[PDB]
Amino acid sequence: RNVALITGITGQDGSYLAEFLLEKGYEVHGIVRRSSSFNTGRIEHLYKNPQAHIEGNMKLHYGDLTDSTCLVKIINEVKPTEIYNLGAQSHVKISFDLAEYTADVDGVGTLRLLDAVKTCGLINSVKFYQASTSQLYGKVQEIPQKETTPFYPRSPYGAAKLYAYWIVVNFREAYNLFAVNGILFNHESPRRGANFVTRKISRSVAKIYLGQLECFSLGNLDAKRDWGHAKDYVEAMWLMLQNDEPEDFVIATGEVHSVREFVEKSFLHIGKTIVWEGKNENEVGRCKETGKVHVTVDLKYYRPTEVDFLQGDCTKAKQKLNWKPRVAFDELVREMVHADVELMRTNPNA
Amino acid sequence: RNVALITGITGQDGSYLAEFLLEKGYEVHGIVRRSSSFNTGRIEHLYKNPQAHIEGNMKLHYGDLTDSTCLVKIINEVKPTEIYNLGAQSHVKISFDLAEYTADVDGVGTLRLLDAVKTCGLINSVKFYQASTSQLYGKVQEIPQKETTPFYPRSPYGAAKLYAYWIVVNFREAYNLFAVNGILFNHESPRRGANFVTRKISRSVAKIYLGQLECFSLGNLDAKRDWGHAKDYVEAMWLMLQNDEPEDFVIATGEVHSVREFVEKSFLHIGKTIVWEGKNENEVGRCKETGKVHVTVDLKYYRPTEVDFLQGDCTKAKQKLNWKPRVAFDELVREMVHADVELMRTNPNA
Amino acid sequence: RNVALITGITGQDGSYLAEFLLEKGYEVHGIVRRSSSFNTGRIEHLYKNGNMKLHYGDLTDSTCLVKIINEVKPTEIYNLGAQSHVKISFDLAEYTADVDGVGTLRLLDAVKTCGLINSVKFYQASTSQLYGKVQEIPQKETTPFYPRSPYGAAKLYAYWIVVNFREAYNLFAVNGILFNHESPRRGANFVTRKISRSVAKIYLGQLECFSLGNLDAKRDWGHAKDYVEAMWLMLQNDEPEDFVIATGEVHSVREFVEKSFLHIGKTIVWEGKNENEVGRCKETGKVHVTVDLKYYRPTEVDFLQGDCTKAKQKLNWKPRVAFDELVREMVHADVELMRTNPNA
Amino acid sequence: RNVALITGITGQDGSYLAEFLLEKGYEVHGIVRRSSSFNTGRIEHLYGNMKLHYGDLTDSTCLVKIINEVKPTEIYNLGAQSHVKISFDLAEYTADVDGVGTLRLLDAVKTCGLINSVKFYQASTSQLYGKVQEIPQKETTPFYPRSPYGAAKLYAYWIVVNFREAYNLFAVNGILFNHESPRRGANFVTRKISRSVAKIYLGQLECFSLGNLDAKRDWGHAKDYVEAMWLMLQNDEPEDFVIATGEVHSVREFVEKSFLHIGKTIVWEGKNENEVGRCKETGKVHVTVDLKYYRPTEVDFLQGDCTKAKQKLNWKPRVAFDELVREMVHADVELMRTNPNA
Ligand SMILES: NC(=O)c1ccc[n+]([C@@H]2O[C@H](COP(=O)([O-])OP(=O)(O)OC[C@H]3O[C@@H](n4cnc5c(N)ncnc54)[C@H](OP(=O)(O)O)[C@@H]3O)[C@@H](O)[C@H]2O)c1
Ligand SMILES: NC(=O)c1ccc[n+]([C@@H]2O[C@H](COP(=O)([O-])OP(=O)(O)OC[C@H]3O[C@@H](n4cnc5c(N)ncnc54)[C@H](OP(=O)(O)O)[C@@H]3O)[C@@H](O)[C@H]2O)c1
Ligand SMILES: NC(=O)c1ccc[n+]([C@@H]2O[C@H](COP(=O)([O-])OP(=O)(O)OC[C@H]3O[C@@H](n4cnc5c(N)ncnc54)[C@H](OP(=O)(O)O)[C@@H]3O)[C@@H](O)[C@H]2O)c1
Ligand SMILES: NC(=O)c1ccc[n+]([C@@H]2O[C@H](COP(=O)([O-])OP(=O)(O)OC[C@H]3O[C@@H](n4cnc5c(N)ncnc54)[C@H](OP(=O)(O)O)[C@@H]3O)[C@@H](O)[C@H]2O)c1
Ligand SMILES: Nc1nc2c(ncn2[C@@H]2O[C@H](COP(=O)(O)OP(=O)(O)O[C@H]3O[C@H](CO)[C@@H](O)[C@H](O)[C@@H]3O)[C@@H](O)[C@H]2O)c(=O)[nH]1
Ligand SMILES: Nc1nc2c(ncn2[C@@H]2O[C@H](COP(=O)(O)OP(=O)(O)O[C@H]3O[C@H](CO)[C@@H](O)[C@H](O)[C@@H]3O)[C@@H](O)[C@H]2O)c(=O)[nH]1
Ligand SMILES: Nc1nc2c(ncn2[C@@H]2O[C@H](COP(=O)(O)OP(=O)(O)O[C@H]3O[C@H](CO)[C@@H](O)[C@H](O)[C@@H]3O)[C@@H](O)[C@H]2O)c(=O)[nH]1
Ligand SMILES: Nc1nc2c(ncn2[C@@H]2O[C@H](COP(=O)(O)OP(=O)(O)O[C@H]3O[C@H](CO)[C@@H](O)[C@H](O)[C@@H]3O)[C@@H](O)[C@H]2O)c(=O)[nH]1
Repeated sequence: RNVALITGITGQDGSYLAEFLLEKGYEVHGIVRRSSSFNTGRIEHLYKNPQAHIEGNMKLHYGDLTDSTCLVKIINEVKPTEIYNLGAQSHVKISFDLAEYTADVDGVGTLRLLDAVKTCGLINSVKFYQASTSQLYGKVQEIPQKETTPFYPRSPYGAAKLYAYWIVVNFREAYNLFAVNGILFNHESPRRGANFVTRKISRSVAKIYLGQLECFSLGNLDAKRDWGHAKDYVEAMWLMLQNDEPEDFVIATGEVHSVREFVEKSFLHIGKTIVWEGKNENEVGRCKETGKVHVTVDLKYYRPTEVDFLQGDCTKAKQKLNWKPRVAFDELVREMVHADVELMRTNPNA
Repeated sequence: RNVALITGITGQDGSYLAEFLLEKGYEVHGIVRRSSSFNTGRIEHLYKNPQAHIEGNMKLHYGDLTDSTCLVKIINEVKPTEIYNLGAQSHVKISFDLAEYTADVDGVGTLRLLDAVKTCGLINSVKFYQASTSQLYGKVQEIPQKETTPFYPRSPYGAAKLYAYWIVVNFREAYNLFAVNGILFNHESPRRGANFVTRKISRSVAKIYLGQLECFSLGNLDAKRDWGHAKDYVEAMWLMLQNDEPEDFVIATGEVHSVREFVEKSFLHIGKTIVWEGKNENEVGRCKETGKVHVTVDLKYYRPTEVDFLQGDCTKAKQKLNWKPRVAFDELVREMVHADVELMRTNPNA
Repeated sequence: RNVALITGITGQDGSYLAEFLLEKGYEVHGIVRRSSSFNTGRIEHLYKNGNMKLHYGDLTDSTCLVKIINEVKPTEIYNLGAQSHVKISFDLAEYTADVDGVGTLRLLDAVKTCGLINSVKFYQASTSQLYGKVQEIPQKETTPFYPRSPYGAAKLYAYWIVVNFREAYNLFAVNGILFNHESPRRGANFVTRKISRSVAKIYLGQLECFSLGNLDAKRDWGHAKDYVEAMWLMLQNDEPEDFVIATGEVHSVREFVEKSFLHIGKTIVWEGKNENEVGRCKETGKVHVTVDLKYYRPTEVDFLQGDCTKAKQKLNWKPRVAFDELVREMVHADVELMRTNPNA
Repeated sequence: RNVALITGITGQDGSYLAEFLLEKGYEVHGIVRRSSSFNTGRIEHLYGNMKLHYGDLTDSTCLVKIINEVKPTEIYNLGAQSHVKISFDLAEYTADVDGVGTLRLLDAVKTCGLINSVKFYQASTSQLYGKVQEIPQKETTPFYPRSPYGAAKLYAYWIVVNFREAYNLFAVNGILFNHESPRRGANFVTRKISRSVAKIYLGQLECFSLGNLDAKRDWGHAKDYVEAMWLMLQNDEPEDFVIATGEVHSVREFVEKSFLHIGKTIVWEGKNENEVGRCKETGKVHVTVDLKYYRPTEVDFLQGDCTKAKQKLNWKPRVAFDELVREMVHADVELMRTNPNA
């Protein structure tokens, strides 16, 4: 009997994780927010009959990480063996203007879910996965970063996720809950939110190729990231819960690239060579072959306290879990641009 | 200077109101929830460039009715002349299992918005519209229901909206805020949420017509409602803020029909005549011409405390605003079925 | 098995209710807020040094309410906990909504979560503030509600969420629609205790003058010791019904001031009008009462007078203490207190 | 212009800080919770240049109204659910007040347009060291919290750092170690011991129960530590500092030294929850152990290194452990003899 409860099931990771666990024969339950319109686009294919919306081995429940009673009711009805806490306000720029909501969902909501496990009498039966993050390293104190690199958060998102990391450790130590922190670095896919930098670039490049757009604006072009594929990373979350002891792990590729490089490589897939001119907020990217400007900079996309550089060392996970990433940067860029060209050609309003 | 701020801009009513105010020359601002997917499908045609998603006279801001600082920041930046508080968890059945979240958004959230107006120094310069509701009458104490009919709520949604009604009256009386309660009766459209009874029926009948669904289940077939068209009702909201004095008004058709009638008329639009057999949870609806059962009853769609009957008396609004409804019940049903058949032919999952 | 859980046990009513249920042999549990100082002065005398147990909690913390209810398994719950001051509710509107409105829902949801919906009896502390603007005099159960403060609006939410749990789930839950009740343990910020304490300081030479707000407001004032018995009676009833509890007599604040001063040998004579009105002692010539606009409310509740016929008929309840006797008892107690400790 | 706003003015530290600032000629404003009873006992003697305002660290509108009306030059955020044992049963409330409440106050400063004119003090804590990663602990020792209180205070520490770095707010974390006084809350171990010992001396009590006798702490005096808070805001640059005595003693030693001041020598017998403390001179048992006073995850050992504060602020403690014990026992004897129910 394998019964999983996923908070954040409608998100990028929750959609891939649901597919992965269904293939292994799990009964999969998800918590979905009430919405005035459709919000299940990433998972609508996982109904027994998607046309008629008839559920099979995936069951959805209305709820929210800010409603204490709804979490107790769902956990008591489902009695899960595994809980994956993926639900969050996950956008770092948005966290600067929505700091209080971000604290309530990403920080206090982690405690609410842990308290619901305890209220339901499941502290000694459930295994709990927390969605921790390389944003905890912020202004990095070591390069590369690994499990024993000290934390230095740099946004209201990072501060909220730091609370969540430590409240999970305290339940593990105080009550012997099997609970783990996955310290995941950036991971993307064709299902990535449109407001994250990689998907923003692939969508915009697609629209330019098709004549639906002339130019778009970015923020800090010199930021450097470790980018993997979400489909690979959800496997690591499951492996952490199969481990004999509840241990925390970094999950990453170890390879670093700039935003500028993501832009350059994306445009090469549509036959265009970007050459940069200007400085600071006045920098632009121009196509060599046509002379047209396609990329500009706008300070509205900068963050007040930036995270300049991330590079993860996942040696501990490779040794203990036998996890390895499959998709590297060049393949990720290609896949994202190709998927967005097909999407935008089929539907220009997408 | 005509500058509107709409909470709940992504919802049914917010989408039609945004269009109406833009046609009258307003600068229109909306508060939008952060979502992991797009949630702006009802208003994406109101960008200056819809393929490129570039804003014109409509401007969107991230926020939530539970985040105090965001509301003050938006109101202080925008300095609106009119505020329409349409944001809510609006589903009555869902409110029984999300009672606490519904109280915080629909009840306390109204107070947060009023307090933001006061904090920003705008108590003498803004006009405020509250989205009140015929659910306040609940177990109806008069037939028909008018502004002076006593309230008798019958759900956590109704109780939260009752708090909101009275906190608005108290700001009007204490501080001379121009604030009004629109006591609107049920209003529908092709943009109505899928989980409301009218849109559930029109979508299900469309799928049956396309041979993609055999049967669907409803709850209480004998519930009676006053149903109008959302496009007509957003005009009344605007008229209530054009009034010289702040007054509360009932907005309704005055005509009553059952859920069962909505079902029968919907099926006639696809060439089928429904004849009913049996009682209570064992009642079924069978097509006379083919012999096939297309409608069953499931107790899971019933509410613990039902609102059996609503019929609005809009005499005061006809006399003081010169408002009248344009769309009647028969036309509403025809429009919703025709729209959903056309939609279902392109996408069987709608 | 008689096991009561009282939210608001440290307050005026909770202290008298605790005594009442203890005298009848109940096991009494209370929810107490964490404080940086001592906050249990009204109930310290009820320790074994026994049958009263205290638990740390808050009406805004969901998990604590479930933990307490699951451990205690009460047969009766009295939700007396609240930010209960009407003037303060205008400056603390959001906190007042969260505690007095949503907190009632949290407690009802805790009962449901703990599986006690069919076993517990639930008393809600409802209020005559729900009759904020009135055309019917006296007011009874069928008089319409019209709140006039953020306190009143929060209490109206609480009244109706209680009704919805009764109707939806067949919970035995009742609204006590209680009119003003006072005592020597009444909070000092309420008008009656403000007057008695100030009159007593003036008597002992500790104070010369004090200021009030609206002198012409009219109220139905009873004694808290009488009203807590009515709460228990409502839970012993065969069916869950809502009741008005009141004296039926109405007096002004001006009247309360005049009578209080008569108990210290002084005859109050008023001069001027509105915010510049003062009360002077006739036999000495000294000004002892002024008016300050800062003590007015933006939206006043002008007049309250309750008809408790339903309660007299179904519960056999009647009030024992009247306005004149209450004034005498409060002024007498504060005179003792200020003589025995001028810092009390 | 010198105008202070103190959250937590009714608590131990707020009462000493109010006195200190008033003696320097500050206008002092405080935020007080509505209570059904009197809650201003520590500051009632200061009734002028002190003004009190009703509020709560969970009510956003009240914080903006107060900050906009007062326009303080200095804010001290001392308000908190501050009891570590209670935090295990009130984890959600503790997060909302101690964690989120710090963000609400910072956001109010920003909303009111005061980022460049206010200096902000945050009440951080040696509980951040939890399971100590070094001995003694200094500003660079890694944090490892061990309760819902400690986790909430960790969020508060880092949201303060983020406002400093993002917006150039003059904001600082005082990383203060345990500090006590005759006004210390009765539920903390030092005041529990001094009150119980005073009652035993006067024949008003026979015996009391404690939890973990072998926990070790660095204990100073609150009057000295509020001075350090003010010095951190007079500094030219906004820096974080450890404030401590550098001396460590056990709960067991606090018990023994307290009883010596009333003429009794405690000798211990038995083990774990069956351990008792007996007076050698009389043979009478006065101390027992009850597991109900233990914490699920204990903080075993705290000892602070305040070299940075000595070098940059010229701060030093005036009172050490032995004088603190003497002062607390003598004050509680005088209190209990003057009023048996105090
Ligand atoms: N590179 C990465 O992607 C990365 C790396 C490390 C950690 N993380 C963290 O890993 C998790 C999954 O990332 P993702 O990319 O899949 O994020 P995502 O696409 O933004 O998905 C977030 C999910 O959380 C849900 N959610 C938001 N607020 C909620 C609330 N109040 N109550 C309940 N559910 C709520 C969202 O629902 P709606 O669809 O209704 O908005 C959505 O299902 C997040 O916690 C994220 O912070 C991500
Ligand atoms: N018959 C009727 O339609 C009727 C009659 C009387 C009164 N009402 C009331 O009138 C209003 C409009 O009705 P409708 O049919 O347009 O409702 P709807 O389609 O359900 O729209 C609700 C809107 O509120 C937003 N919202 C929900 N929770 C929010 C939060 N926490 N913060 C900010 N925004 C939030 C939703 O955003 P998402 O898109 O992100 O979910 C959406 O924009 C509602 O208040 C409803 O209760 C409706
Ligand atoms: N005339 C009347 O007295 C009258 C008439 C009708 C209705 N009522 C209502 O009846 C009830 C009792 O009145 P009263 O005069 O006894 O009021 P009170 O003296 O002001 O007592 C209020 C009680 O509620 C507690 N409380 C406040 N906030 C709380 C929170 N967030 N969580 C948990 N407990 C909290 C208080 O604790 P602290 O001691 O820590 O502050 C205190 O125990 C109240 O609900 C009041 O609104 C009173
Ligand atoms: N050894 C130490 O003493 C030490 C060491 C490091 C850090 N700290 C921290 O330093 C600060 C002061 O310590 P202390 O010993 O003076 O604490 P305390 O005696 O417990 O005082 C706490 C203060 O905060 C107030 N408060 C509690 N909840 C509140 C809320 N929701 N809204 C507004 N105010 C609220 C309390 O009011 P009431 O009086 O109404 O309860 C009281 O005034 C605290 O933040 C504490 O955690 C203490
Ligand atoms: N979104 C965005 N980022 C931009 C832009 N221009 C430059 N950037 C820079 O590109 C980098 C990546 O930004 P995001 O794609 O938004 O991701 P993130 O901030 O690293 O956060 C993501 O990864 C975290 C793990 O490190 C996750 O915790 C988080 O939830 C999120 O998925 C940042 O340094 C950002 O400033 C732009 O127009 N948009
Ligand atoms: N949703 C739904 N309702 C059903 C079903 N079967 C029967 N009904 C009945 O159909 C009636 C209408 O339900 P809804 O369409 O969900 O609307 P509502 O509960 O009346 O609430 C709507 O109108 C209110 C004004 O009266 C609004 O306040 C509210 O937000 C919402 O828009 C109710 O009596 C309901 O029990 C079913 O399967 N689904
Ligand atoms: N407190 C106060 N009230 C004053 C003053 N001067 C005049 N009043 C007037 O005296 C009347 C009584 O005020 P309170 O004693 O504060 O009581 P209340 O507002 O009637 O509220 C109490 O009774 C309600 C039931 O009617 C309760 O619901 C509520 O919790 C509270 O106990 C009000 O009309 C108030 O304006 C003054 O200086 N202080
Ligand atoms: N309170 C208490 N503590 C006891 C008892 N018996 C033993 N102790 C032990 O005595 C030690 C001190 O406990 P407290 O006096 O409660 O203080 P604290 O947990 O160290 O917390 C105080 O200091 C922190 C700084 O380190 C502050 O952050 C916190 O707010 C509080 O003031 C702890 O190890 C505790 O387990 C008892 O009966 N009561």
